[PDB]
Amino acid sequence: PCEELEIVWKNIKAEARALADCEPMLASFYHATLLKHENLGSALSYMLANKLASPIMPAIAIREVVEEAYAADPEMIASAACDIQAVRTRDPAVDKYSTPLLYLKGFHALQAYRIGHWLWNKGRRALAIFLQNQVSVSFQVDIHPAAKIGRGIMLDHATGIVVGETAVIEDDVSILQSVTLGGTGKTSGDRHPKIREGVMIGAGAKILGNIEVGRGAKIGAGSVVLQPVPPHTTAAGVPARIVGKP
Amino acid sequence: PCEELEIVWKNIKAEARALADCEPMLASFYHATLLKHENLGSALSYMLANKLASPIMPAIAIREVVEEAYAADPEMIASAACDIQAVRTRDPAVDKYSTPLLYLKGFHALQAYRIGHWLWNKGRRALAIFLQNQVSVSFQVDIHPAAKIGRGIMLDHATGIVVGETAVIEDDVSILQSVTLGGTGKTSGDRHPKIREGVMIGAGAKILGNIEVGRGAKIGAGSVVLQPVPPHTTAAGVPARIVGKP
Amino acid sequence: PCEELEIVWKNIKAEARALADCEPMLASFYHATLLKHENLGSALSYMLANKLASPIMPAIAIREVVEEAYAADPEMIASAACDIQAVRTRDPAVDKYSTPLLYLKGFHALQAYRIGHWLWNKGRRALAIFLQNQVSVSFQVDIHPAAKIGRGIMLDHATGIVVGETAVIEDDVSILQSVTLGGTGKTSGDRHPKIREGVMIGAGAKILGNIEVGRGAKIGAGSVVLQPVPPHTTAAGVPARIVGKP
Amino acid sequence: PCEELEIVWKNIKAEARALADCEPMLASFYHATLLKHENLGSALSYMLANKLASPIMPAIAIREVVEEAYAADPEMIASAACDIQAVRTRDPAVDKYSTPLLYLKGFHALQAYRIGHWLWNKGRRALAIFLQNQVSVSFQVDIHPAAKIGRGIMLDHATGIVVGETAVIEDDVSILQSVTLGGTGKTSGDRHPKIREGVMIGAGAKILGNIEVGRGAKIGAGSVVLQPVPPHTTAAGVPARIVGKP
Amino acid sequence: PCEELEIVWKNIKAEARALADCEPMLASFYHATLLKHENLGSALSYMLANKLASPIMPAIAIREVVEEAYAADPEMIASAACDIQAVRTRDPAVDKYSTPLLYLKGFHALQAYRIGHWLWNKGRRALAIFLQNQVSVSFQVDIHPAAKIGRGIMLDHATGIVVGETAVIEDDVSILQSVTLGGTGKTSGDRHPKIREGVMIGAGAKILGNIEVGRGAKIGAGSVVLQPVPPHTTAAGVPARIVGKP
Amino acid sequence: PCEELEIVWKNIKAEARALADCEPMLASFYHATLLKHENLGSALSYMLANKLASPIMPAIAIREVVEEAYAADPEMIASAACDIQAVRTRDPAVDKYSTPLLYLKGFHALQAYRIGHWLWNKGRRALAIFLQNQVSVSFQVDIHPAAKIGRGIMLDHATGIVVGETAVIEDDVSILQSVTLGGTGKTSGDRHPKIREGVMIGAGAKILGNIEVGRGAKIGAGSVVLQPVPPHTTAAGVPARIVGKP
Ligand SMILES: CCCCOC(=O)c1cc(O)c(O)c(O)c1
Ligand SMILES: CCCCOC(=O)c1cc(O)c(O)c(O)c1
Ligand SMILES: CCCCOC(=O)c1cc(O)c(O)c(O)c1
Ligand SMILES: CCCCOC(=O)c1cc(O)c(O)c(O)c1
Ligand SMILES: CCCCOC(=O)c1cc(O)c(O)c(O)c1
Ligand SMILES: CCCCOC(=O)c1cc(O)c(O)c(O)c1
Repeated sequence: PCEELEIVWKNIKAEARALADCEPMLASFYHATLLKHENLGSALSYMLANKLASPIMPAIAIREVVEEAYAADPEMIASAACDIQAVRTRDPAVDKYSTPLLYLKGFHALQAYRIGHWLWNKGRRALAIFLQNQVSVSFQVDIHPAAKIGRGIMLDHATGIVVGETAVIEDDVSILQSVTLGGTGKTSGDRHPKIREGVMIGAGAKILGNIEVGRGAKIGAGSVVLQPVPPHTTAAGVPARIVGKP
Repeated sequence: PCEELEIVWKNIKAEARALADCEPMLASFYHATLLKHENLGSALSYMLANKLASPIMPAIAIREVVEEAYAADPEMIASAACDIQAVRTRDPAVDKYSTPLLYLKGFHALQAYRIGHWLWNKGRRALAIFLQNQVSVSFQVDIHPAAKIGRGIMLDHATGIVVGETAVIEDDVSILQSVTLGGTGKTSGDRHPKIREGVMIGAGAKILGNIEVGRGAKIGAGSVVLQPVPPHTTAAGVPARIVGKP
Repeated sequence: PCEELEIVWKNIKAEARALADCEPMLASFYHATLLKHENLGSALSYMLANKLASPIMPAIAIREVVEEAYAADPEMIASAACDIQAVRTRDPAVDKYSTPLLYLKGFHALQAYRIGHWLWNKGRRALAIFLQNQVSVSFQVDIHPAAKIGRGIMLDHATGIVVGETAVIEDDVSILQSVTLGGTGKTSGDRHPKIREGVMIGAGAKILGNIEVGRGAKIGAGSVVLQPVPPHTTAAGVPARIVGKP
Repeated sequence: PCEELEIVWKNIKAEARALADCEPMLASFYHATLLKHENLGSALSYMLANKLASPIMPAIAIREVVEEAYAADPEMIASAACDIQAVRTRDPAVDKYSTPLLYLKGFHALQAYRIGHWLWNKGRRALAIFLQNQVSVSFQVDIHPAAKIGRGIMLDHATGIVVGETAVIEDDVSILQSVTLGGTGKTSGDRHPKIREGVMIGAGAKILGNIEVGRGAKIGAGSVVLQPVPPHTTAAGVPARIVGKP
Repeated sequence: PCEELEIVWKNIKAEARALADCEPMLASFYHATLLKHENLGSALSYMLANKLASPIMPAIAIREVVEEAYAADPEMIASAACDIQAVRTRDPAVDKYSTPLLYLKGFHALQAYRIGHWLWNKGRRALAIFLQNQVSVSFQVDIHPAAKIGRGIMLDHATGIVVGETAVIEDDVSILQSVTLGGTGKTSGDRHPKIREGVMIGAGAKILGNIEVGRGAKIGAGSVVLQPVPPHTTAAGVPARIVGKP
Repeated sequence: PCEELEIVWKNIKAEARALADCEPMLASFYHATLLKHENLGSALSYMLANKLASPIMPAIAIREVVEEAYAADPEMIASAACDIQAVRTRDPAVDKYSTPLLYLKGFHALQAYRIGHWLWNKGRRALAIFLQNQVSVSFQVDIHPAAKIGRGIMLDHATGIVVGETAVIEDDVSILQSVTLGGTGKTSGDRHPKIREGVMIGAGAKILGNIEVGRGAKIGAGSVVLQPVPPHTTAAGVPARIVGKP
């Protein structure tokens, strides 16, 4: 259910032009990050390259990797725009389209994941794994690039999120800080959770194993979910049990 | 119960001079970070600017902003001094006044919050939100700048701390790593906790909603607090219940 | 049960030469990080120096400190090699010896701890504490340098790990994201856990106090362990109780 | 008399692959500068961006500008290849096609001039003048972007070269360190020299005013040329007079 | 004959605002370098700090020093404004007040000299000599900070300019690239030239010893001046002799 | 005739300890550049690595190259100390042993040349040529690494110095800014000057061809020397003729 990419971009530029006027200390930042770019794809590649840069691998090098991915699969940029909207609609602290793009590390991590996922599915595993782990240090989100994640995702606050190799996260999911989608121990093969559409996961929840969390479900903060959660229910506790409906 | 600013500074400088002599590898660091500065405010702005610097906004620009805030509200520097003492008095590993200022990302994150809170209350929201989110990536602490936080606060270890827009933290509070002061929903308006004076919050505790944690209470590690906690009580478990007295 | 250092290194170079051919965008990274170095110690000091570098302390300065430590206690490099193997044998996502060394922040943090532990035991506490806290910001692991940690350790994902001053972690232990090995409150002296050989600690587990976790035990994700756990037992829940055996 | 671009590039990659094997310390440099790039244009934009980067304008931003220029006028890349050959054929110290491209600041400055000249002729004077003056600090060559400069040029050693706004330098010219192509004083309009094809200019020669230096002439080191020099003549002295023929 | 500081600044800001609109690629640069600053002094300190920054001493540290000098002697900022006008009025390529301030290393070197001269006259010689020599590597101009230099000075192109300890340069002087105001020996005491008001010095001129160059004189490019030059005379050649009148 | 290396080092450290006390703004710089190092070799490698660092090749990488050269030929460090003394004795503006080491780009260029010369004579031509050209951009001195240069050399001011492949510079030579020791045109084989012991070369002199400048001779500023200069004479003019004795 996402608004048009080109429409979110225009909104973003309009907000930024206006914001640059009312805060002179950030005008340079708004121009470099948003206003000089012709499209959302180019602003995204610039941002990720600058934020992921290190002595190990410079921004100029990261950018050409991201630009190649976006040139080959421009739907990733459309997913970014859907992710921007997800935050704006769901987070009461965020009114502007430009806010997630500019500032939120969960959003940034989610878009870096898309690049890593594109690389991994092309067999460019080394580069995907390089990026995954540079994202873990820079944005404190560790998503394996083989995980299958949809669009309209919000990674709220985001610090300490861990998502495993064989996880699936469907559209419109909201995930808070310190959520693990992980295994049951020294396990192998299909071993990580399947999070269905519209699920919200509270802070510090651990969802472990190849188990379903059904569509529209709510996972309580600090839960340890070891069995499947039916659609449209609230699961909570250690271990998690059904405590209501959302 | 907080001693004078000029006095902690003199102590800090005394410690640094002596430390520079016994560790030649750190002498340059002690001089740049502390000894060439004429006051704590100057040392704080330098440190925050250096640690928050990135490709997207340099140390030289961040320092200007911090210096402006400290010039307009120098009580923020007095709060920093109380925060240094808090760590020295409560953390048994730390015995020197210079230690929180030099090394501890919780202390730095708390002082960065103060600048953001000053900016936010001046209507300079873009800059406060920029700082909040750079603090999140740099020190792994995500405090909304509209949160109202007192002095004599310890953020022990600090990684993964998240504090919401409408939270309150009174004086002399101690918070550990991975503590969330968050919402219950999908919530709007006044929706985050009220942590009263002298409260201690254990590692990984989630305190959710507009609920009081009474003064002198102890929140257990890994707790999920969903109802108010009376003063001078120990609350623990998922969900939290009264388990005793400090 | 460790493969010899020199064999690990030879395999590392073999993998990297082959990987550099199949991914041109990372060839420079592989040559700088691995292929130009004559031994594992050289590569580790270069990597740690580059990854911990900041405005307050440059790579060139950090490298000198790490090289000194490795010259005085070369067994730290053998511990690194055991740690590489640990990840390779236990993590189904990792097949190559080069992977932990190149990418995993848990591995990097563990090797940085070794340098800090060496400095701390030489009485060079300032420098040990500088490194501890730079590792906290860069890799999001906070290990006090006085903690005693063996070899064959895996810090899986690693973000939010906190280990206290008087903790002990024996050989072949596996620790996940957001694990605290901490105290029970306003405590002093021997106050942190003793983790025995082959223990596995799930995501977000808090182990509090000077309590033992016995040989080969398994701590559940999200547990709050307040009493000792007997060997070869699975403990879980808030608070943790015995739920089975691995 | 220029070898084709694609043949130059193929030779460049061949040399670099071989050189990377025989010097491990530079393998990373060769892969980043040359071997990861699909064509000479890509390598030139990367090199210019990295070498001109500063706090005021990063590599990532400079690269976009250079890539745009090269996309709109790919003949600039063919001029670069002619310039590489010029140095290789004329400089007895240089045997490899890769050498000018990798190391020589005169070559780099010449290619930066081309980008500036392209911007200047598009009316993008601010950006042309930014580049001119960044080239002056980085490579110590100050060429006004309105100067008209051909191909097969060698700027040997290059430091202190100054070329004025209305200068012309035809094909196959060789210029040494500290050469000024300048005016006669407080002047205006067409006021700088016209250097014709195959001219050789010695170290420290000043050529002043809108005067011609004819085809195949030789200007002596330390000369002050104030009148025109006929073709195929050697001019030298202060002021310069005819002393022979090359 | 030098117009007001507040007026040149207002012009500079007017130019920058307009220029930012017609070149989106430089808008960030215009905002960081000029538009976010409240006065010329602030813009100058920022620029000098950014351009002189290096591994050995960061922008944030250099800015403090420059700000202290400008606070103690704000006439240095008025001299900068006269120097901007000098270039605008004398260099036919330059028509905007913002151009010398933004781009011209001769202008920057001259303003860095003023800070060094202030430091030197305060007995802070180490810092003046540090700055002199960082200016030499960054802007390729080497002025001893004890040299006495007036205002309305143009250092045109500027590369390789060298001015000695006991030199004097009065108001309204124009100096080109590779000009040396040096000694004759193996000399001691008062040993460098006295350049009087309105003198013009051509490219590569060497003026050696404690000799006068009289007011309004013109020194020819490539000259070696060893005896005094009377006012309003043109001196040229090796060695220099009187050749006419301006 | 050089003082002992170990004696100059002690002097250097004594000066620096004292200077760090009287200038707090530079204490960090004195500690990082001099006071933390155990010997002159280690301070030199640190300095050259920091000053030559770029996006292209980091300080950490440059340092290991310089350390290897110094470990294999420690006489290079003794030549450095002789060079420090040369400046102190010959330059009236320099009293302290620490001054050349800290600040003078000519001294730095001379020591980088020694590293390049060591590499070139080991057949490591690529790395020697990398360094030569990084020195040309950073210190504005371009010395071919095959040139044979003695000790007790002063490169005064140094900007624009160019020395060719087959040049020789004997002990105790003084060379000023913009001196070229170059060829006669498109020449080959032994083609650059032979500068004998104790020669001083004035600013902007061009000495061209395989010609001798005899011991103790003085070359005038701005001369063009095309024929041999007998020992103990002063040569000057364009072209140079014998004008006296020193
Ligand atoms: C024991 C019940 C714990 C309940 O946790 C939540 O209801 C909860 C709170 C939130 O802020 C969420 O975002 C969430 O998904 C669940
Ligand atoms: C299940 C009983 C709760 C256990 O957690 C604590 O007692 C606790 C609380 C705190 O605020 C701490 O700082 C702590 O170290 C332990
Ligand atoms: C019984 C409630 C939670 C149990 O959690 C686990 O079984 C667990 C423990 C571990 O050490 C793991 O690595 C894991 O993935 C799950
Ligand atoms: C007759 C006085 C100086 C002559 O200088 C040269 O012959 C000269 C000219 C050039 O173009 C060169 O490249 C050179 O090396 C010498
Ligand atoms: C040999 C006659 C001297 C030639 O040099 C100049 O006339 C000259 C002097 C200057 O001060 C200039 O700025 C210039 O462009 C030419
Ligand atoms: C025409 C005579 C020119 C004389 O140039 C010099 O005497 C001279 C001056 C200096 O400062 C030097 O260092 C030098 O070697 C020569």
